[PDB]
Amino acid sequence: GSSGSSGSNTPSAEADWSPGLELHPDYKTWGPEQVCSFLRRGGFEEPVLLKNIRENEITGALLPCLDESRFENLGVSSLGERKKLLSYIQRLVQIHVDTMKVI
Repeated sequence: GSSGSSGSNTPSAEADWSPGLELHPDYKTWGPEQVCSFLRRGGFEEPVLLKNIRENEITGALLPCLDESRFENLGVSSLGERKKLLSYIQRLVQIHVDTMKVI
């Protein structure tokens, strides 16, 4: 077999910590805080979107509860955005509190 590969660029930071490690397993207690970060992981970085999260105390337990119309009121007034967000939150509940667990 073929083995061997040289070539590496210079790093930027060398520490034992990162701005993104993981989140709490109990999304039910994510509150308006974690939720404001969860969306950021999907690609959504809108201020109005994360703003409503604190204005409505939106929590992880409510994430899967909100629907298209809801998101449209939370600031996600976009046919494409919602279409993505809706499917996004789905990837959460489908994993969290699921009979099957995986790292």
